[PDB]
Amino acid sequence: GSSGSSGRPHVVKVYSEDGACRSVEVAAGATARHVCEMLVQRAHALSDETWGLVECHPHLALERGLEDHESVVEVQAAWPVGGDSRFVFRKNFASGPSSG
Repeated sequence: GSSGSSGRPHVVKVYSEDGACRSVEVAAGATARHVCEMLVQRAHALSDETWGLVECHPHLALERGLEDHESVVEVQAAWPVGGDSRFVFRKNFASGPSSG
């Protein structure tokens, strides 16, 4: 519970199932949705599916999904040091169908 500094941008490295990693220039503010939007597309941007971000733990072999309101940074700052945690972009990853 101690945050008070903002200067350089936050280069979030989001990896895709395929493997290709796509980074995006964001700053303390962009949520897990801002990335989805950017990644998906910027120009025009109709809407496309909801999509989202999924934090992967390349150490504990874990996979946690975050919402849109969720802050990739805030969530990224949560990740421990002893774990090169990262984000993943997927539209299919949960338990139980919903379709909305």
